[PDB]
Amino acid sequence: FIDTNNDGWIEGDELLA
Ligand SMILES: [Lu+3]
Repeated sequence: FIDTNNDGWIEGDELLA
């Protein structure tokens, strides 16, 4: 996955990556 808001968690659009 790729974390697009750089928070350290995988959530939203990040889960389809
Ligand atoms: Lu995130």
